[PDB]
Amino acid sequence: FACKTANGTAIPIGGGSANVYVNLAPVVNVGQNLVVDLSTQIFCHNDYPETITDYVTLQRGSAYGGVLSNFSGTVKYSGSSYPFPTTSETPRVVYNSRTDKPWPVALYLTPVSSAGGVAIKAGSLIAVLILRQTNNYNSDDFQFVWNIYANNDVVVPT
Ligand SMILES: CCCCCCCO[C@H]1O[C@H](CO)[C@@H](O)[C@H](F)[C@@H]1O
Repeated sequence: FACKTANGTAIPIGGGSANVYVNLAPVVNVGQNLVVDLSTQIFCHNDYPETITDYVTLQRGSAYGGVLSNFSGTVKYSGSSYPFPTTSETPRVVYNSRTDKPWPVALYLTPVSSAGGVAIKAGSLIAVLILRQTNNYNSDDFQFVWNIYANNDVVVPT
């Protein structure tokens, strides 16, 4: 089991960490959602599907900078919604193929009432997402740590 980003940055067998740089909608009004869809950015595969079934959860999601300060978040994991920053590990997603498959994570961030102006700064850390991988074969239990960075400023109009 290993993962890679849309730009080819990889986290190999045994886990580790990688930076993910995301393009964000430039404008988000109060009452609207800023969508951070990681399913088009993070892809994983099972290295031995003939014998092993891999299980993948979003173990934890933390918010930083402008996201922590200016937004109220939800995380959608494989069709279900949970608070973001996270309060519990999600249920497991099965990886049973060598074909690169999306990690089904998307952040839905709506501005808090105090938000106005530059709510997210270009180049800033916005989130840390921990992918936890286990299997039905041995004791393997690995963390794939994704550091999410904003590629651009996000403005909340006033
Ligand atoms: C002859 C027996 C060969 C055993 C190979 C072990 C491969 O282990 C990697 O791939 C697994 C499947 O994706 C992951 O479950 C695991 F965590 C590890 O990444």
